[PDB]
Amino acid sequence: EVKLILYHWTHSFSSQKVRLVIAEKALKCEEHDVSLPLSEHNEPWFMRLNSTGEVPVLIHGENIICEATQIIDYLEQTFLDERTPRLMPDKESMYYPRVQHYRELLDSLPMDAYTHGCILHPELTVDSMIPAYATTRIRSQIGHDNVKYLKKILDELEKVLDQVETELQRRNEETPEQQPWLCGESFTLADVSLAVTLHRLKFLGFARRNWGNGKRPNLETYYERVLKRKTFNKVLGHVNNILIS
Amino acid sequence: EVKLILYHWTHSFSSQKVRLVIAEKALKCEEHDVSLPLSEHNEPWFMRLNSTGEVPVLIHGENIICEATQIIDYLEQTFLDERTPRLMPDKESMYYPRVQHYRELLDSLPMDAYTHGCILHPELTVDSMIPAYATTRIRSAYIAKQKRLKSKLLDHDNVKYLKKILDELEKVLDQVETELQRRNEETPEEGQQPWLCGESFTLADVSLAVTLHRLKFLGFARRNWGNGKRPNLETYYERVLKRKTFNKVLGHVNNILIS
Ligand SMILES: O=C(O)CCCCCCCCCCCCCCC(=O)O
Repeated sequence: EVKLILYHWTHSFSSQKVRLVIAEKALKCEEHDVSLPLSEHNEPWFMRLNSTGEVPVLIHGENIICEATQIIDYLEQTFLDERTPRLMPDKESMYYPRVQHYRELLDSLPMDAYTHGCILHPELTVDSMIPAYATTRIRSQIGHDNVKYLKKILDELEKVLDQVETELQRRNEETPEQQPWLCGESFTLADVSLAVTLHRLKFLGFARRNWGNGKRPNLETYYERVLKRKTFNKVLGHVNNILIS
Repeated sequence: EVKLILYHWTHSFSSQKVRLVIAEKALKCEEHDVSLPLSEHNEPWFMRLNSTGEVPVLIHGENIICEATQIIDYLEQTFLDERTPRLMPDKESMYYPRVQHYRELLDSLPMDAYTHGCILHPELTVDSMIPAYATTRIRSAYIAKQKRLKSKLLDHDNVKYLKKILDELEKVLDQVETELQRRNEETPEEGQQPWLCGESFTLADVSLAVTLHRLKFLGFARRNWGNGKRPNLETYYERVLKRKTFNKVLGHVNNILIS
């Protein structure tokens, strides 16, 4: 009788975290993807990745909530039925600080700057999933964006992923052969931030410099496991496929 | 073919500005009032004024826009058909500075704090349209001294705050009264009168009209106009009540008999 309504863009980074939370909490939601296959300039989704500074919006009865973080906090606070999974420990738990620390650390990453850098300076990527012609078109209609800045924030990204790799190492040492996620046994909001972040870095071609082939092996094992998680696959299994509008 | 969709609360101050803009631009819009006649605690709308910190949202094609100011800017920038009224002068107009100045001056008013203050400190109102029982519901030996004291201090601070912003509100309305005086002096007394900034109804008039109507609802009208005080403002308020768009959109929003 009281619908959950979400208006969103399928390929928006924000929308992906919201929809993965909806799936992990097993909620029924009427989801409206308002994006078009082709823009006014007949550009496809992969050339419009931060076209605007606009947010998804949730309508739930009387409540209208904008922005992924606020929507996700609303969802965690509202759906308290016993059979609805929680994605945060209680605020008085000693585990709350760890989950909130990693959620905030990952949500602070400038994903918009990585995407413009992938397109502007593809020489800094390996196996970018964005066609090369996107690069030559954005650089033409030009003729903040500097190589200096982008190399700086890619190194800052390395320091965040070092902290994550260390945390995942502590999980491995604690755990025999039911494997834990980033912060503990439960899949949490820090895991949706991490999983959706890694999948987008993969899309941008910033996966191989940060993990794989012996580098950050715990992170690589985490990424491979996330891809198989049924909720992640059901919600995000195609969001990296440029053949699908 | 491309619908305008608005989700909003009818009695929300923000929603009122957005819906008045939609009416003044003559746009077709699918409007969803998500407010309930009765809350879980069987309270009606006039006991839930700023219940939460939430905004209206406009969906238009691929665009999702939240908050009244951003929605209104989007509407002004997007609907450019020749027959669609403009509520802002062109950015190169000699009028643009004056409309933008009054729009931002009125949009800077802390309407939420006037609402909180009307309910918590009704002794500072005259002819509040909110029943007195809404006040008594919100207000509902050893360390009983401490909390008697702690509560007395926040009460002291909260009255001080409210008196401070009511004096700031007077200075805004003084500027508006002076502006409307210039309009009167410029215009022959017989015939059609301009609005706040000139002949056309603008975004500054939207902000002013909806602000005055809410001040009336809260009982902050009699200290600010009427009985010889700010007579240009009083004439403006009585005129905007008769404007067809304002009456069609907002004619009952102050009536607590209507759910
Ligand atoms: O003029 C009305 O009361 C609204 C009628 C609805 C149709 C739209 C007319 C737009 C009017 C633009 C500004 C004109 C000011 C009229 C002021 C007055 O006559 O008191």
